[PDB]
Amino acid sequence: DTYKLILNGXALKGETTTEAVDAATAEKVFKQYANDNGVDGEWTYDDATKTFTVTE
Repeated sequence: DTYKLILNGXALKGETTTEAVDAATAEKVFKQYANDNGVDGEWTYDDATKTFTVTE
């Protein structure tokens, strides 16, 4: 299924997606995406909409 990540670094905000087999596998992809783009901090997950957020 399609999973979504909403990043908030502060000034820079964005949204990416990933096609993953389960929520844990999307989470791993998103965690390394966030780190590679300078956003590190507070995570959330909305199971009903397959949506993660990470906020600096």
